[PDB]
Parts: sequence; C-alpha cells; structure tokens
Amino acid sequence: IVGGYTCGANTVPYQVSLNSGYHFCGGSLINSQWVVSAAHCYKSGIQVRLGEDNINVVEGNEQFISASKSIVHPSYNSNTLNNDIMLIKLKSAASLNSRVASISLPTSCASAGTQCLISGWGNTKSSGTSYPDVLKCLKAPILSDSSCKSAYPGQITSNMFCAGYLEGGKDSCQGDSGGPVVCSGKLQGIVSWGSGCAQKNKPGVYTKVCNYVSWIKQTIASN
Ligand SMILES: [Ca+2]
Repeated sequence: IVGGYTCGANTVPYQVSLNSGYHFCGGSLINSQWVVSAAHCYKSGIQVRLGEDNINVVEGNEQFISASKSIVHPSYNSNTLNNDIMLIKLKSAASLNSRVASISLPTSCASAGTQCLISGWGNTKSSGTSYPDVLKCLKAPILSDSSCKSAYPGQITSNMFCAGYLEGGKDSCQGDSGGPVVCSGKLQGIVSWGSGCAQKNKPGVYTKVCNYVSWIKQTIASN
C-alpha cells in the first residue's frame, strides 16, 4: 500500500496472510473454513495466517492453519487476468472472535463513488522498495467504468473495476495481491493488477467479487 496509513492491530479482522515460508499474498476470510484470494496467487504448500498484525513477530492473536484444497476459477486467464479469483479451504475451522472475523459477501454490486477500504502488507514506495511489517490501510473510491477503460484501453473486462486516484500517489502495490476491498461492510473486490504503483492515470485494478457470488456459494456447498 502506497500513501496509506497504519491500520492498527486487528482492526481488519477478515484480513489474512498467505505464507509459503514468507508472506507472498493477502486474502479474506469469508467463513470459518474458507478464504478468497487472487488466482494469480496460486501455489502449492500454502499456510494461511489469521489474526496477524506484525507478520514478523508472534503477538498473541494469530492462528496458523494449513490449506487442504485450492480451487482456481474455472475460466482464469493468466495472460489477461480475467477471472482473477480463487478459493482456499482450511484443514480445520478458524476460531472466530472480535480479532478474527469473516466478511460478508455482497448481495449487490457497488457503484462508482462508493468509498472502500483496501489493506495489505505490500510495498509502500512507488519507486524503490520498502516492505512494511504491520498492516497498512487505504480509503479509496470506486472509479467509473469509463475512466477505468480510458486508463487501460483494451484491458478492462466486465469482471474488473478500478479504484483509487487518477492523480496518483495512493494505490496498492506488489504484495498486496489477493487482498480485500471492502465497501459498506461487504467484500467487493480483490487486489489484482496495475501498471506500476501509484502512477498518474494508472489506478489499481480489482476483481469484481459481486460477479462471482453464485460460484463461490455453490463451490463452498459441495467441497
Ligand atoms: Ca504476528
């Protein structure tokens, strides 16, 4: 997260860290045994880390649970990043409390102008690299479908929306991938891709979760 703020320990209780020896992606807890992330975060040997603030220090509210199964969306296209979503089932159910909680799935798609909260442990600098150890937050609006398509000609599908600032300065970045975009208490997006970070006229692009509610629900009900 570039140009964000320090969230505060456990103020984003649905945020998860995916770990394969090191943090490599974010995700969101949607019930006691399932995590949603980006399909481009796929790999084998994932451990899901819940209740994290400082990802380098054991602070007392963590739960570490291995993944038992990962399901990449059936139509994921790694070249275009269309359908950039994936579900991960946990080996055992998480213990839900005030600091580890699920986030509701949306019943309707959010409109442009809606203010959202984006969070992650990604790079905080638009040139160079500095990776934070504690969770960073960003308030950003959803941008109009027309300004999004004008920023990225030929690359935006109906499964994507843009959020952020056309002036630049504030954005998600490398290592925020797979993390949540939450608007009015509902999971509306997944950190997917961008052109660099926080560059002028290049806002971040996010997977449009409201398009996938039926697939998520049916997948969970049968796995
Ligand atoms: Ca920790």
